[PDB]
Formats: sequence, structure tokens, C-alpha cells
Amino acid sequence: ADKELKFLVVDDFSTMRRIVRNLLKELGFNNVEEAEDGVDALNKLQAGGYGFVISDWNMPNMDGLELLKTIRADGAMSALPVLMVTAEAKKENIIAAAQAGASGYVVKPFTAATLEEKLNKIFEKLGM
Ligand code: BEF
Ligand SMILES: [Mn+2]
Repeated sequence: ADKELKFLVVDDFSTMRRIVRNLLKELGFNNVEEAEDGVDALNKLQAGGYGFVISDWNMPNMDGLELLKTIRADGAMSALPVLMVTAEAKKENIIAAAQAGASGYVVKPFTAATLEEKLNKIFEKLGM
């Protein structure tokens, strides 16, 4: 994928956003922004330029399922890649996010190798 692709990393805890940001840099992506919840996330997406979202699930104000649903229902954002990265691992939640349109789903804790695998799997399916 184009190394200039802009990412938005959403999680309500700094530690996790920091881990994803660093991993993304390893992969060659330095155009990355952070958000602390769904609303904050939507405000930045509004601002424009984003080509990929990586989101947590449990966050105050607007959780990740809602954020995902919001993005898919928005005419100007509906196809935006959204990779869930969460501790939620019950099948019913994986199903709910999958059905809601999630591009991929990663359960915490995750290895560096797993994140790169899932990001590439999504680039592959979208021809990015
Ligand atoms: F808070 Be996330 F769903 F890990
Ligand atoms: Mn959380």
C-alpha cells in the first residue's frame, strides 16, 4: 500500500494507540493520527484525508461498533477500511462487527506479526 496512506488510530487508552502507531511506523507508515473515542474519531475523519481506520471497541462517548456503523452508513465514508483491534473476543461480538461491515478483526493482546498480517490481508482484498 502507498506509504503516504493516512491512518487514524482510535482507542481510549494511550498505551494501545502508541503500540499501533509504532508498529505502523515499522511498516513504513508515518502519516498517522490518533483519536480517543468515536466522536473524536468522527471529527477527524470529517476533517478529511483519511484512508484507513484502526479501532478499539470499548470507549466512552461512542464505542467502536457505533463508530464502525456510522462510517459504513455515511455516503462520503462508507467504503473506508476499518480494522477492529479489541479485547472483545466472544463470537457474538466478532459476528456483530463482521456483519456491521468490519474489514478485519484483531483480538488483544496481539503480536507485531499478527497486525501486519491482517493489515496486508485488508490491502489485498481492497487492491490497495
Ligand atoms: F477496549 Be477495546 F475493545 F480493547
Ligand atoms: Mn478500550
